[PDB]
Amino acid sequence: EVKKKLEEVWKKAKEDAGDNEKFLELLELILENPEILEILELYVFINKEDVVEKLFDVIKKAVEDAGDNEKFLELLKEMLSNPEIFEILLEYVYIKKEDVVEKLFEVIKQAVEDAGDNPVFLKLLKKMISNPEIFEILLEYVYIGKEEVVKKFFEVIKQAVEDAGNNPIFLKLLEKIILDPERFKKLLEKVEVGEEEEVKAEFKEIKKAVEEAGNDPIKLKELEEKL
Amino acid sequence: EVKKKLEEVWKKAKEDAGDNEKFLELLELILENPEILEILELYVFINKEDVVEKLFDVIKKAVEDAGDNEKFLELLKEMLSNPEIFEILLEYVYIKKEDVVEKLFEVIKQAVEDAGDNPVFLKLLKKMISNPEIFEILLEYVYIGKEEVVKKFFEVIKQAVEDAGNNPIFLKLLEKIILDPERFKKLLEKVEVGEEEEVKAEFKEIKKAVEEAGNDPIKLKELEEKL
Amino acid sequence: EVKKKLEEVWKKAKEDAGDNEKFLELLELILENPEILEILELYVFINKEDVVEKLFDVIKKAVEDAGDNEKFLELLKEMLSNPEIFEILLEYVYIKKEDVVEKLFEVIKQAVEDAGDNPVFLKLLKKMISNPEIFEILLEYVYIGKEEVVKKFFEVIKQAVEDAGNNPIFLKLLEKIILDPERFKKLLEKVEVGEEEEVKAEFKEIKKAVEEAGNDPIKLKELEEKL
Repeated sequence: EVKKKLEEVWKKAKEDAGDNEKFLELLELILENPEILEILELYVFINKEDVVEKLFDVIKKAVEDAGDNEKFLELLKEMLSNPEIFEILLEYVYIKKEDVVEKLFEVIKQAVEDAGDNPVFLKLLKKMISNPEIFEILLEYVYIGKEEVVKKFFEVIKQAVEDAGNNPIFLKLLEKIILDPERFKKLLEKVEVGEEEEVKAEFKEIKKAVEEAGNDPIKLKELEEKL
Repeated sequence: EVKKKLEEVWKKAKEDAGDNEKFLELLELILENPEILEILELYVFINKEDVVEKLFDVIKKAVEDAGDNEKFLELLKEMLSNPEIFEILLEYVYIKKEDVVEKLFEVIKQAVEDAGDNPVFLKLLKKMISNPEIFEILLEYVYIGKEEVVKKFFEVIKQAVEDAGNNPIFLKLLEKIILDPERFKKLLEKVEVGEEEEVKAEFKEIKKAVEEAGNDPIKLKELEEKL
Repeated sequence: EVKKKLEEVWKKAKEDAGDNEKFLELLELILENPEILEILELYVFINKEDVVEKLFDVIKKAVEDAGDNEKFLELLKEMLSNPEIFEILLEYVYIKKEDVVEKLFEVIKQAVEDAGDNPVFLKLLKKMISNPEIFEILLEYVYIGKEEVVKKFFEVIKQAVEDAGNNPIFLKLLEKIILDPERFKKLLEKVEVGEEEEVKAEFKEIKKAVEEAGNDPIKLKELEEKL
């Protein structure tokens, strides 16, 4: 029965959307992934199916909204390929929060449109929206309504990447600071209270420390220890 | 020399078992996996070979006992593909505990026969028998002789999956509770003392809490924090 | 622009080194790996390129020095395939420490030449030089000048593998002791002070404990707990 339920859901949304080539090529990535296909098969035996049918429509209305934004489509492929990110979306549809997901799906599109050929910020964007704890935190900040603070933190990160002097040492350190979910929420907390410039005041502090030690790999190891 | 020793072990057990197609198709999965083939090559230079020869016979007598139980053969492929599970088996043969492995190999077959088209319990079964710490705990409970408590815990989990109301939130929470090896042994400890119904009394407590909060993703985050 | 910068760097070093087949077949492994190719693309947008150009010359002068040492070329493939090891090398070139990398690249070649058909020590060598924390510690010990203590620890490990009696239990325990970066530096600290024989005195202590418990999987679990 589970094989018939899924292939019906496949042929249904496939036939209903033929003009959307970006959703057709993305739906097959979902089927070819045995880990996330295993989630769909467990969700039809659990008598959801509509939860899977609603998640397809959210991403179908997502690839249609962005349209020919290729730097956002590859994000969705990285997100929908992650079995935990794909499953926390299915759990944000059984809870009936398809709107909270759609909002977050668009604030990252705005960060991509604002990126403007900044592949270092794109890698940081992929790296945090693929972390289950960070991705849940971003959804939990949008359901409350504090959606612009996510845009505000995304901008402070985008500007901190530019305020690096092309120094790969500080960019790697900036990665290890924001990816840690404990420090990620602390920086979101300071942006939500108004310290959007004081959080940046510490990024310059760390960048100055990187340039102070500089070409000494031992002097830099202590800086990574000082966190 | 190591290449000749292995291909001799290959052609030996291959020729001695031709009527067993399930062991022939499974032996090639072992050879095609470079990680676990690297374990076999280190075990012939270490002058075991018989340890590898005895492990093949255990799984050969395992695919023969289950026979055409396809829901158990895919388990063995998931277990024998894991390089740490495959290696902790080779270490339970040098210790001369090929019997303790055979018992555990059959209690999971009984959980599969008792499953009866319950793919959610099959995913939980794969998820815990692939954890090295959990797999060692299951072997260590059988060597003592307490083998039915493993069957007893497997049944309480199988029934807790059914006692979910098709709620994907509680099934994901039930997964994160039993996969943690520290909580896994605590639930095995309470089943070994007789509290087979009191452990279930807490599963209803958590399921009631899931339905209490329900469609609120913030109210559910605290429930996952209350562990 | 980033696509043109890289293919220029590719065709440059490719044309300048045609007699070195080992560097040509290794350079294509770097390009075929999307994770580490993503690092190179972020390093040309960051206006390095020379950092990538210098890293290629370090490994080109590495495959040329070792020559037809196949047991060292497969090491470099395992190291250069790791996206974090490959990136911590790019950060040891922007710091202008291409010499500290070249030294460590040769002390592992000496451990391979001294290995002499000891595949258990080769697996331990791959396992620790692929750990980012351990690999950074090995670089940080060479930049100071304490390079022979790395050779000294590599020899004590190579001899501890032989002093195992072909016991797979103690070899797995010896693996879990040295791979832990906290214990890895403690053993390097005791070798740097002169206790090259006292660290070995504890390896016999653990091996004697393995043979004492022996064929009891419960008595051995406590030994792994006693760390």
